[PDB]
Amino acid sequence: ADTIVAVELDTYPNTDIGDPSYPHIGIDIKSVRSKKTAKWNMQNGKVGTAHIIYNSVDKRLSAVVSYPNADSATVSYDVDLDNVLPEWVRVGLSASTGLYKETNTILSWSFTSKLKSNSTHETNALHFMFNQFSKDQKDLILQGDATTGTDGNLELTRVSSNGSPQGSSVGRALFYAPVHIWESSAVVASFEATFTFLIKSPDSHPADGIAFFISNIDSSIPSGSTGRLLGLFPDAN
Amino acid sequence: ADTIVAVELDTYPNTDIGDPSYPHIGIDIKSVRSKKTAKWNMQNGKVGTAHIIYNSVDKRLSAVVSYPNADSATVSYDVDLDNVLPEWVRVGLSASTGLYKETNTILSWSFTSKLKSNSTHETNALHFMFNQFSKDQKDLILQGDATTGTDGNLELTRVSSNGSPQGSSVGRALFYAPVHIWESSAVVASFEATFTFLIKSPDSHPADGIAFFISNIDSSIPSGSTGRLLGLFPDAN
Amino acid sequence: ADTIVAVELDTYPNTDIGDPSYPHIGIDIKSVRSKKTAKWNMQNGKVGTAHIIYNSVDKRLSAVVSYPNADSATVSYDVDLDNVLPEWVRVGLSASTGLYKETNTILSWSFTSKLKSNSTHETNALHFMFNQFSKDQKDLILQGDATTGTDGNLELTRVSSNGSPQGSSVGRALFYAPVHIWESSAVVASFEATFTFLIKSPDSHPADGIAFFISNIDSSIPSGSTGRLLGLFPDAN
Amino acid sequence: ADTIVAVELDTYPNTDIGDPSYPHIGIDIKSVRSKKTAKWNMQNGKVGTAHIIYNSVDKRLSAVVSYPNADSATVSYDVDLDNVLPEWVRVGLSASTGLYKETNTILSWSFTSKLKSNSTHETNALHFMFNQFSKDQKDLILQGDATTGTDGNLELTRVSSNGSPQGSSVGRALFYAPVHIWESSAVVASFEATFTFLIKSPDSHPADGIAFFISNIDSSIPSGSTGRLLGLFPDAN
Ligand SMILES: [Ca+2]
Ligand SMILES: [Ca+2]
Ligand SMILES: [Ca+2]
Ligand SMILES: [Ca+2]
Ligand SMILES: [Cl-]
Ligand SMILES: [Cl-]
Ligand SMILES: [Cl-]
Ligand SMILES: [Cl-]
Ligand SMILES: [Cl-]
Ligand SMILES: [Cl-]
Ligand SMILES: [Cl-]
Ligand SMILES: [Cl-]
Ligand SMILES: [Mn+2]
Ligand SMILES: [Mn+2]
Ligand SMILES: [Mn+2]
Ligand SMILES: [Mn+2]
Ligand code: NA
Ligand code: NA
Ligand code: NA
Ligand code: NA
Repeated sequence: ADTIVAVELDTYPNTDIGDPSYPHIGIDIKSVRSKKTAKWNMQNGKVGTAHIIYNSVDKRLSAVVSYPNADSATVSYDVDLDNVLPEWVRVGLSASTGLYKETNTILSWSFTSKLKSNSTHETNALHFMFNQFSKDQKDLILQGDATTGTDGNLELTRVSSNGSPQGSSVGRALFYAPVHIWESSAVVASFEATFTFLIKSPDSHPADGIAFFISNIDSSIPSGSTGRLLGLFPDAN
Repeated sequence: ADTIVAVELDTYPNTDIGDPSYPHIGIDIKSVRSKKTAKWNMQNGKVGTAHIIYNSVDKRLSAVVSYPNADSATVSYDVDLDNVLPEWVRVGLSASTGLYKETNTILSWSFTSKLKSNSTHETNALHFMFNQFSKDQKDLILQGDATTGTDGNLELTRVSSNGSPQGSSVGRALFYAPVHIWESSAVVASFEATFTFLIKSPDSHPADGIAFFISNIDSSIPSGSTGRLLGLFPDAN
Repeated sequence: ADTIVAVELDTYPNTDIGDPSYPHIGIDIKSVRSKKTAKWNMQNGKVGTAHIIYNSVDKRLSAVVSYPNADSATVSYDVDLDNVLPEWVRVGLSASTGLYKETNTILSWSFTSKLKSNSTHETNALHFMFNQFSKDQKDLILQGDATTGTDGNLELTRVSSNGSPQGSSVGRALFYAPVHIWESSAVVASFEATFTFLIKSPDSHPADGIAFFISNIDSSIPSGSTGRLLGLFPDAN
Repeated sequence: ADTIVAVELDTYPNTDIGDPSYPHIGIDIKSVRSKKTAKWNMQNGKVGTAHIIYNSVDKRLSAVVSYPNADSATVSYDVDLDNVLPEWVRVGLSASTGLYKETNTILSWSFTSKLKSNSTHETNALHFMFNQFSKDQKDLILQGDATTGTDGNLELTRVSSNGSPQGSSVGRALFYAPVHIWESSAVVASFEATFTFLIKSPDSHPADGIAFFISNIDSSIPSGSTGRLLGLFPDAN
């Protein structure tokens, strides 16, 4: 199986797998059963922004999600990712629907990783920023139902031509290049990601959510990972 | 009195004010008596690099110092700087000598502060990077004995024309513009600084050290802050 | 008198000072009579974005202005700014109204200047980015009628509480720190600026425009520089 | 055949293919016979730095090369790269030796490409920075004789364990991800690259040089491109 570290924006409460009884943001370390969660007052049909941060000195994976005119939600978990993830990874976004559904539209996505060594010329960095997505976005690996280019956006899950989200959908987008997240000479290592999203559902109960994730380089959508599994995990263990 | 948050590279052990019995790096919150320290294997005459990091989600002020071919030293302290510092600050470097002495030469200095709001256009930022210093560096406020331009460097404390550091010296350099470190709409705030330095002494016992500091905007060198007080504090309380 | 280099977004045609008979963008080198102009299909009440670019290798000052869903306008002028501007400058935004009027609202403003030397550690940089403006924006020098904080924006010229722009207004905002634009060791020097703006008028004929400008450090609004002079020049010479 | 745009640091004068009678820097558009050249006072065994710049408004490909304590060399050529290169490219470094030889050592390499659209959220960017190279640098495609990790450097051409450069060698390194260099909505597009290099030869006549290049995504070393062809071209046409 793949190795997954993720921040979930979980829109549907599956209480038998540890979700609280409301939409929430969570830190997922190798399991869909979040290590830490916080209540998320998700707004159907509104554009929100998520920020994810981590550094090797503090060893705390943190996330903040907000909408204009609203308070933020935040969640943090103390974890040494050097002990979870391999030295080289890919980074991505994932989303799913199940018997309940929503659009999982990404309007923008940025990422920066840095490794500062003890040499006088210390800094290695990777940065990418998408504020629009082309019909042929060659620097993204699209998996499952994910598509790019419709209204300049990344649609992680299936949407019909009239905007209607489809159930039982899963899709991911990964940046094309492998990312160096640990190095033997690095004295400070850090990563951050930001994405803006539009989750809209014609229903009172949207599902299932969007995640930012970091994985082994050859990661692929696990079998049967629609719905509550967010395209990230093969089961709910 | 001024309000000071600082990371000290303390080259001389003053044990009656809480210094350990060796050169060390420390986190100073409104006092020269560091809240946290770590042993620092300072290398007389070698160019080193210091990194300082903080963000408002984790509320941990951390620093790493290293030399090429050597292990790093690191120190961290949990502190909500929103409860210490004002909303607007200046940032700077400070150094001192006393009856023992050293050069306090800065070869480069960079700083980045960011405030990300809950608006869709979220980011405010300030960044500066000096890899050399002019004889007339108009975007730096020089205090005390600090000078710029000699060999393209910033000399925080007095050095003679032949390279000899002078005792009983104190000097600081602050970036000209005020820096916005907290804002009511910010959902993520962060700062980082890096500087490279050359501390050299003709003596077996160098003193007193270099600090990166954040202060009220009108901060000035306190009276009698040579030596163990690092140009930062009026006393050892 | 001050020394001014500016890119003008000129909303009102003053044909006796060389304006074409339509709104236009122009490169102004020490005179309001632009050295080069291009037609600008200004859209009353819509948010637009302007980009300004220059580097010391190509010695060409260029600007691009656009609105969503519209083609851009662009203008360029070959000029060695080393022969116009001093070594240290301030950078700013300026706007005016006269007997005709408009809002001159700035929603965001960013700037980056770089000096790369022939040393192995080559880069000096200054960068600032405002995507919102506080009621007390301490890193901006506000001149004339300019204010910050209303709806998080920078209003360069006077607007009443109900949104009504006032005539005979002039105002500027300059970044607090001096900016190093030329240095003897620099092998590549460059600057860029971007700003987003909302020019709205209740009238069919808005006036007078907005400019991004670079000036001597002590620059101030010239006397009688309302209207066609854009807050930049004391006369139309 | 591949499509190549390159900046050459040409260490050996091949006068029958248009080289001047000295080491030189050149702009190569689809041919090793540079469209523009400038004299380059190459220093055997010294670390130098090259900068390459281009933007879609000015349509001028420019390069600057320097060593510490020395004047720079610069070359520029007016060319609309939209008419040369495809929309998506890869970027890389190339070097060669022939019957004359040199080390072609890369100590650092950075690249930034930006596409700014007419949307209010305008910016797309890719940036990478290597100040060291790992024995397994997964985000680089190494071609021919190129290797990474020896002393933390990228060796484009073959070097023995004792530092001796080998003749008849060719090697390239390309960034793993495709790069978007033109887009239909982009109102400003730009790229820049910097690399630091050490060319050393035990001989009075080093050869053949190093190039920064942009190519079709599937570019590969052409047959027989050792020596004067710099790993870039299949012939001298
Ligand atoms: Ca769930
Ligand atoms: Ca001490
Ligand atoms: Ca006019
Ligand atoms: Ca040649
Ligand atoms: Cl939210
Ligand atoms: Cl529900
Ligand atoms: Cl150290
Ligand atoms: Cl001692
Ligand atoms: Cl426009
Ligand atoms: Cl008119
Ligand atoms: Cl050179
Ligand atoms: Cl020769
Ligand atoms: Mn959950
Ligand atoms: Mn101490
Ligand atoms: Mn005009
Ligand atoms: Mn040549
Ligand atoms: Na939403
Ligand atoms: Na030292
Ligand atoms: Na407008
Ligand atoms: Na060389």
